[PDB]
Amino acid sequence: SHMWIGVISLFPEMFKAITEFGVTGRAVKHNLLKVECWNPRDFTFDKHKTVDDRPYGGGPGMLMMVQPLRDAIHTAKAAAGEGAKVIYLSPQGRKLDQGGVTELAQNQKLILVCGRYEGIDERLIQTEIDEEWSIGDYVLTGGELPAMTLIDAVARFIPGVLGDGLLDCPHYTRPEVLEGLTVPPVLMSGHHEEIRKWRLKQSLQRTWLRRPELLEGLALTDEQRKLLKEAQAEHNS
Amino acid sequence: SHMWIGVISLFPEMFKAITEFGVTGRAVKHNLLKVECWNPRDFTFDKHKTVDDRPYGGGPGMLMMVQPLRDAIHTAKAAAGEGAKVIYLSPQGRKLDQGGVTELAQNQKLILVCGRYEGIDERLIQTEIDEEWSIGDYVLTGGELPAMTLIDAVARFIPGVLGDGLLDCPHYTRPEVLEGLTVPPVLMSGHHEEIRKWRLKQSLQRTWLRRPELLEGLALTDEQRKLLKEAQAEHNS
Ligand SMILES: COc1ccc(C(=O)n2ncnc2N)cc1
Ligand SMILES: COc1ccc(C(=O)n2ncnc2N)cc1
Repeated sequence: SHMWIGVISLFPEMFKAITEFGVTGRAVKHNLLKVECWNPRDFTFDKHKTVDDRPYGGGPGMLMMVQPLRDAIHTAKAAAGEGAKVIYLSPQGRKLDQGGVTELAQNQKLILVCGRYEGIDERLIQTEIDEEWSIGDYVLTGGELPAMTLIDAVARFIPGVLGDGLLDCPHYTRPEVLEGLTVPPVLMSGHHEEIRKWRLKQSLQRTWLRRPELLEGLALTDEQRKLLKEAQAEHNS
Repeated sequence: SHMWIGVISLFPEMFKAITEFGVTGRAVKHNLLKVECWNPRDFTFDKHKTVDDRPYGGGPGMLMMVQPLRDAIHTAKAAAGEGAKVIYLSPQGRKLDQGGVTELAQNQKLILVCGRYEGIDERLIQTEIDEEWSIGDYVLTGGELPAMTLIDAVARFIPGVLGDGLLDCPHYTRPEVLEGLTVPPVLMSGHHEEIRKWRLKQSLQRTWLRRPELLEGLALTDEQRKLLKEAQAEHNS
């Protein structure tokens, strides 16, 4: 009924974007979702609060310094108590999709470690991280946007937060005519079953035209096979 | 040398997460990146500033109301002047990867439209949007985190913002021994060519073990073929 997410980040104020606004902001205010951040800079001891360090072997960039990051992670783990899964966000991780969101959402506690600079020491991944997850095959400046993405996606599964393999159907609202384009008459018919079938058929058609590989992974129902065949025949004029 | 990004969002304060922090915050402060937000709520005229509307055909949710959203988009387009590409973020869009980031980054101006609720009227996509892009196959509560993700990814290509198909290699920094785990000696050798080859070989090995489909899409160099063959022979003990 409740999810707790610990976050380790050099920029914890970024997480206001999900804790103060919208559906996820409401979830936090209503105690359905709790997001708690620890900043490695607070675990430094030198006068200039150093949180990066030079990579062995040379190279352009810097890495996160091990001692402050490690101490922040340990503090988060102590706060979480038993049973928290520790996740490092990176492009080398398991690719996130909705199946994986649904899996992650089964956890009552997560700790999310956000890398900065060129990333974190490999031995910390070995000794502190349970799983690595990627939000997609593109490179970002840090792990915070992937962590927020993951939080937002799992939050949708917490009961009370909100009020099947296919792409969504098109949606229409007022006015009935917009730049000469009319709303499909079936949607104004009030025929609930025709509307259901139209929506399903559109989703099948859109998945086939835009993401046909997604169909290969589905066991279509008899009704879905029929509506898809119909959509494909109509497309073939 | 400069990128301008117009944003249409009901929660423009979320974009502080990228405009006030880190590498992207520095890019904004130094005028390399400009992010400008318009909020549909500011284009409403009724007393309670309504920005949602009921979907034709029924259904659980709401859609963004057309008139305020449309007016916000028109205002952003007027601000952009000629040549801005207008992007709607959604799971029905083209899947973002680094090739697509590099393509988007060729644009001097982008306008990013962030959906909320169940999304936006299909006729607005037809009449106002140039391209739809997805950051991945998972469902979020709105388009803002995908828009920020996209901004962060393209920002890395603006000259001055920062100081090949494979996953990254492991990275190490101090201490030389951490929980009994030592830094690989090659990285402490100072032999720049051995270090280069070790890194490349690790990237090839990691891509093969974690994401083998990514290799099928590459024309490996002779050196890469060799190091991959070596890594695969060592794995086969
Ligand atoms: C410097 O630390 C990091 C930089 C980038 C990413 C990143 O890009 N991720 N993470 C998950 N999925 C993606 N794409 C992660 C960490
Ligand atoms: C209600 O409006 C929206 C809800 C979700 C998304 C979304 O999830 N996106 N967008 C790009 N890539 C992904 N995954 C977009 C709009």
